[PDB]
Amino acid sequence: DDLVDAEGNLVENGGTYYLLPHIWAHGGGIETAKTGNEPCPLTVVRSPNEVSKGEPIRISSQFLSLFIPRGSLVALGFANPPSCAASPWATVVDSPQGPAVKLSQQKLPEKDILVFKFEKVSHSNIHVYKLLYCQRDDEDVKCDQYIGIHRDRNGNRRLVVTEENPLELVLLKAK
Repeated sequence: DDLVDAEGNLVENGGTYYLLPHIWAHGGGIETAKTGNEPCPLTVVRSPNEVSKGEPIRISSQFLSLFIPRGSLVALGFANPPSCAASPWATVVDSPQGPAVKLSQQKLPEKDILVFKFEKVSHSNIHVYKLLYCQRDDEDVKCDQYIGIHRDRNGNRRLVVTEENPLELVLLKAK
């Protein structure tokens, strides 16, 4: 069983998608914001605008195949990343508030990038996924945490590792 997009078509490996909430009242798509003493927008957030599709995100499987098997590790890359980032890849990095999804000004190894999995949320006609964060040690993988939303002091809806508001997403093909 492969990953399926919001329109019912298989997700294409390396293709670009908007990551939208299943419940549109939860906000819009995925984007970036500058927080703390960041020099540029490195914090990955969900748009507070329910009409916004956010940024196109490239979803790249650990496997060199046309589609994405459901248990595949994936990397999430901004199609149009902020110019200050060293690469387009969003990863989990420690923040002063705890592990959070961010872009980086450092080039990261594959073991820090291929760290996500989409987990199908049991039924609904439209394919809805939670976003797992996976530990890696050599060949071993443990996906025991989720990505969810933490609203900061300034009202940014940050993507963080947490059990608070676990994301449930639909994947809409960008064009």
